[PDB]
Amino acid sequence: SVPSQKTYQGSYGFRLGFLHSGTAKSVTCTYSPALNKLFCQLAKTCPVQLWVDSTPPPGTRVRAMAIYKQSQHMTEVVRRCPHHERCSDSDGLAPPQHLIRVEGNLRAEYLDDRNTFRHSVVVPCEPPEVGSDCTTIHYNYMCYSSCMGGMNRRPILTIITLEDSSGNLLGRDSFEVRVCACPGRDRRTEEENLRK
Ligand SMILES: CCN(CC)C1CCN(Cc2cc(C#CCOc3ccccc3)cc(I)c2O)CC1
Ligand SMILES: [Zn+2]
Repeated sequence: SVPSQKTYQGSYGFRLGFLHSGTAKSVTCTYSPALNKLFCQLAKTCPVQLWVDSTPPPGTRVRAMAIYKQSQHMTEVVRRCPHHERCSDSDGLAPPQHLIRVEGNLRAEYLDDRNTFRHSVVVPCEPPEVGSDCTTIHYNYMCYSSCMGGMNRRPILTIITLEDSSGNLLGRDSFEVRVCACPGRDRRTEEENLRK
């Protein structure tokens, strides 16, 4: 089955936010609002903001999952390729098969769904650091979009869900991802293709 990707702010007014990192050739992570698409280098830090209008209950969690964007591929589980799943770049918590990791959160949990076989990573939803207006999660993507035997050039979406302590839906947002060598150039290219 295919998880829903419908944007849903829910009772707490949940939505994501992204930094404005620009498109210099050296940039390692950059988000395009026009494309709703994050471009990032392999295994590099991707800051994703969580914004709410009101405080969700203690025990609320935030889950990330990848799916293929194209209709003809949506039913296939997104996983790391046969090379990367074996490169022993473990952080001690993430299964080596999982495309999406949360970086630097000891409370991260990784799920292999018993029915759909899909992978996800979930962390507690926490209030912002003192002085801040939103909470930031740092994600890593552990294969290139081009990895043979993995994503194999097929575009993916990351779905972020706000969940209660039982796993029930409280909110949902999503964005496309391209993991590539030169996120700055690729964002510029794709934005120009869109303008054309
Ligand atoms: C005054 C401005 N107004 C927005 C208009 C508020 C700003 C303050 N924020 C608080 C806030 C809580 C949370 C959370 C949580 C669950 O854990 C809890 C742990 C302990 C206690 C409660 C919850 C996540 C986020 I992201 C977040 O912004 C809520 C919105
Ligand atoms: Zn790979």
